[PDB]
Amino acid sequence: VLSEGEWQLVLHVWAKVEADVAGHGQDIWIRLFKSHPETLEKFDRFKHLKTEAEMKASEDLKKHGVTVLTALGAILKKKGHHEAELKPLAQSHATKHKIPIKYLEFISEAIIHVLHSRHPGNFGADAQGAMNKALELFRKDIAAKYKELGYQG
Amino acid sequence: VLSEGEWQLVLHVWAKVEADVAGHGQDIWIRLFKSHPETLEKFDRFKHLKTEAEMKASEDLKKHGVTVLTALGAILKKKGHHEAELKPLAQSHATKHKIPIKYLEFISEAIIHVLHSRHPGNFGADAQGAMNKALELFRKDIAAKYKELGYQG
Amino acid sequence: VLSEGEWQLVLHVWAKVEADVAGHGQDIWIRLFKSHPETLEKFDRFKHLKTEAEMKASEDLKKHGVTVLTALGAILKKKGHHEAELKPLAQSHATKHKIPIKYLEFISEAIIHVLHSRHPGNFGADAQGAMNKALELFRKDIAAKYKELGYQG
Amino acid sequence: VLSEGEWQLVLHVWAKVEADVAGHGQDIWIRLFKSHPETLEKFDRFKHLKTEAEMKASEDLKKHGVTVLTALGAILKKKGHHEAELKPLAQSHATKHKIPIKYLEFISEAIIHVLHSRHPGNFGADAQGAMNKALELFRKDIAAKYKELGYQG
Amino acid sequence: VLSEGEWQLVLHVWAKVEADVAGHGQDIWIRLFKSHPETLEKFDRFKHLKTEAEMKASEDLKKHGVTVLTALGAILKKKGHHEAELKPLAQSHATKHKIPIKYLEFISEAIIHVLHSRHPGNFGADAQGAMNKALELFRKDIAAKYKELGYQG
Amino acid sequence: VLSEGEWQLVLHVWAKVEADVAGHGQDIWIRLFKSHPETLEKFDRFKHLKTEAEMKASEDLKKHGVTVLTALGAILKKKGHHEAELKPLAQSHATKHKIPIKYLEFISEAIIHVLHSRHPGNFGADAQGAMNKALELFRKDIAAKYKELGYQG
Ligand code: HEM
Ligand code: HEM
Ligand code: HEM
Ligand code: HEM
Ligand code: HEM
Ligand code: HEM
Repeated sequence: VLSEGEWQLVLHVWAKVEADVAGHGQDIWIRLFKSHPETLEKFDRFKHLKTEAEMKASEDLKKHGVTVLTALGAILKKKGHHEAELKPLAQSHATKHKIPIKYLEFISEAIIHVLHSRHPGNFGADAQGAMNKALELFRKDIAAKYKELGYQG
Repeated sequence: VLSEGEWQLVLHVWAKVEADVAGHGQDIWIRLFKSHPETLEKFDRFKHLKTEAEMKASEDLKKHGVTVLTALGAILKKKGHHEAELKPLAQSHATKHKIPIKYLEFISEAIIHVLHSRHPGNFGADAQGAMNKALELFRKDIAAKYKELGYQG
Repeated sequence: VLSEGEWQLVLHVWAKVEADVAGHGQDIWIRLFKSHPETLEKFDRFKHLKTEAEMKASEDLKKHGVTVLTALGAILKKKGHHEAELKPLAQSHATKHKIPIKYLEFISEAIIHVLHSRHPGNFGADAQGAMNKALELFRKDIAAKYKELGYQG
Repeated sequence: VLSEGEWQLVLHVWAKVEADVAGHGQDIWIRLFKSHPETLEKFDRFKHLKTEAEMKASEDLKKHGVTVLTALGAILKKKGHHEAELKPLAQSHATKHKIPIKYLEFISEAIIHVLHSRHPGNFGADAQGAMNKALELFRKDIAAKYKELGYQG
Repeated sequence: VLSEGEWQLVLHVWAKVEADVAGHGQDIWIRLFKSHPETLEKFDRFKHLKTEAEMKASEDLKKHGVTVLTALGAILKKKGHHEAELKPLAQSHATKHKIPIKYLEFISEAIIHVLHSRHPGNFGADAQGAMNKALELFRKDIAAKYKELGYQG
Repeated sequence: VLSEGEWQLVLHVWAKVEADVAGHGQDIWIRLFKSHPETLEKFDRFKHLKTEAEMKASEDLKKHGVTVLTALGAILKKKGHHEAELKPLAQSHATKHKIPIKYLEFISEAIIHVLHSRHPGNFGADAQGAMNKALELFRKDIAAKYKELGYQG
């Protein structure tokens, strides 16, 4: 459980992200696919992208990034009371996309790296500590649902 | 032990399956053999089938699917009081067919995937949770019999 | 410890076996050597047999099967009070033949398969459960003697 | 927790190091890169250096050594009350440089070897014991931050 | 600890062995070297022997067998009170010959096999049980000394 | 902790060693390097020695053996109260020579073998037991210092 103080550090940096959700989505994507190329194989819609240039130019990948960050933002804004938001996401990612927990760890790593680069003034050690805690909370509850749905993860 | 509420979610989606048992049987089969080809080797009657086309055309495989789902349906409708129904099934599958528990897990996975595809309105996160729980109950009791009969599983 | 009820299920099917001990001995043998060929290597008297045809024709192998089943029958009829019968068998099999417990498991598996094939009316799930329990009792006590005699098994 | 006596042994030898921070920085560097060449790969600014001669001649590597030892000195002088000093160092080394704990162990080993060579009169068994304890304290608290920041280390 | 009854079974069969110590020594030797050829490598005095024929003909190997069995007999006759007899044997075998416990297990196995072959009337299941227990007692106390002397065994 | 009786057995045989420290040093050396050639690699001053003949002829290796045994003798004569003597030895062997505990075990083995060969009348089972205990005490306390100094060993 996160403290109100920790939630504030998270929502304060997220308000900066919201100033340009599409741009933030792109940076996270490229970071993820360059650091862990195997994840790209899960996207039959984007697996043909070869270079960073191609990724940056994909209008579809950009739109998907916005969809992703918007869903995550709705979750964070619930400050732990995200049961309703997690159910449909756990179902699709476990049953249709088949995304293991290890990959959620990788994208969490990408989110932190991008926030650290673009928002150093609002992403100091304590702020990163809180964001990490929030994402670990997310993964802990998703992995829980995964088990209930019958997917090891 | 499942709650009455959980059983209801299971029987509600199963009533949809019963509207076309043969068609549901076929989809589960193809899904199983494509996802885990090694299972096909256990069926000396169907191991010669090479493609999805051939499987879809096999009148015998279709009939067997109905026999399978009918037996499973009788079990689910007992809501946990399935001792009598499990004995003969555990004996044949342990002693004659020699089907390991790992393969029952694979077919459970196939059942969930097919229900999720054909009945999204009646197979939400909670419904899938209940169905998974019912199938895990099935496997837990079968594995138990397996041990009693002298088969590791 | 087996219940009187369990012993009855065992002795009831064994009375059928006794109607043709020699034939039952042969079926068990062929089943064992085909399923686990390595066991044949322990019999310097039968290791030259190449096919199922040759095995079925061996008058010596047939006679040995009768000797084996007769010894086992005497044990089962003691309903757990088989200490005297086990000593000489554990000594020869541990010290002279050098038969590991793993091989006693294999022949137990062969006995069950043959009874299941030839006597389905008297070898239902409960009956098989009892027979398995009786054979596991046998192996448990033999393995115990093995240790006392200085053979790991 | 270190005793006041142990801290004194540490600060007494460190006062000698401060008489020539740049020279001490160089010796530690060369010792580290020769003993564990893989660490050099983390420095994109120095990874091109091939020999000890080149390292000794690099004006940039010399300047960096001073920056490093100065930061470490500030930490040691806090005698355990180094929370504020550790936060920014853990953030950069975990998130940007990605330096595993194993590498902090290697540089700790290099520091001890150099002090042992240049200051034997002030680096006896007890003194080395205290310095080791101080560096293990450093690593223990850094590894702790690493976890909070989301880096395994 | 062995019972007086168990000791009697051991000494009763040993009195038969004493009727021909040299012959018993030879049988044990050949059995050991044929079953576990690696043990022969420890005897620089006998490692040149190639066949069973050569072993049976070696006058020196025969004499050594008598020396061995005589020492073992003196131990068994002490019925557990063999501390004085074990010290010099543990010292030479641990420090000079370097004989691991695994090899004492192998020769124990050879002793049992030979007694079983030559004295079936006095080496039934109970008798073998007692002899095994006596030899395990021997090995347990020797391994203990080994540790005290500084040899792992 | 060793008893006064055990210390006496150790010091009694050591008084014999002192009658020819140089000769004893040489025998231990050759035994060590022949049994465990890898240890020679630690001595940059002696690693060029190829044969036993060369070792026996090295005046420097002979002198070093005396230095070694003299230091060990001073330790043993302290009968457990060797804290002051161990500190400088642990520092050099951990930090400069980098000698793992495994190698101290090897030289302990060499010491015992040589005493057993040259002094059988004063190195019986009990005497060897005491000497082993004294050397294990030595290694236990050295390994302890190693940890304090920051060397795993
Ligand atoms: C921060 C974590 C994540 C969030 C909040 C998230 C969110 C979403 C959302 C809202 C959708 C659209 C609706 C749906 O299908 O449920 C989606 C689709 C998808 N997600 Fe995720 N996702 C996350 C991580 C991942 C990761 C790490 C992978 C793969 C390595 C993944 C693979 C997919 C795929 C394959 C789709 C379908 C895309 C398409 O074909 O249109 N997701 N995700
Ligand atoms: C949902 C789980 C399952 C149910 C309810 C089920 C049910 C049945 C039923 C009722 C029969 C006919 C009667 C009998 O032989 O007992 C049967 C036959 C058989 N089952 Fe299953 N089964 C299940 C899973 C499997 C799996 C996963 C395998 C193999 C990977 C398997 C292999 C067989 C075989 C080989 C036969 C014989 C088919 C033939 O040759 O005619 N079963 N099963
Ligand atoms: C149900 C378990 C078994 C029973 C009741 C049994 C019984 C017997 C009996 C009564 C004999 C003759 C007397 C004797 O030597 O003790 C015998 C001989 C023998 N048994 Fe078994 N046995 C069993 C399992 C096995 C197994 C699994 C193996 C090998 C894989 C084995 C290998 C032998 C051998 C090699 C002989 C000697 C045959 C010859 O050369 O004449 N037995 N057994
Ligand atoms: C005694 C432990 C260490 C201390 C006190 C220390 C201190 C520092 C300081 C103060 C900086 C500059 C500011 C910053 O980036 O945070 C720095 C930069 C850096 N450190 Fe460390 N560091 C330590 C160990 C290491 C080790 C062992 C590695 C790698 C094996 C490492 C890799 C780096 C890198 C790559 C930089 C950036 C250099 C550049 O490109 O300019 N550090 N470190
Ligand atoms: C029942 C167990 C054993 C007993 C009672 C025993 C007894 C003896 C005795 C009394 C001696 C002569 C005096 C001495 O050196 O201590 C001896 C010598 C020896 N033993 Fe054993 N021993 C046993 C097992 C073994 C085993 C299993 C090995 C090797 C695999 C072994 C290897 C040797 C060697 C190499 C010698 C020296 C022979 C020579 O070169 O003359 N012993 N043993
Ligand atoms: C009974 C255990 C040992 C004792 C009492 C001992 C004692 C000594 C002493 C007193 C010195 C000289 C002063 C010093 O450098 O501390 C020394 C030097 C040294 N020792 Fe040991 N030592 C022991 C075991 C070993 C072992 C097993 C190794 C290596 C396998 C080793 C490697 C060295 C080396 C390399 C030197 C330096 C020699 C030179 O280059 O002059 N020592 N030792």
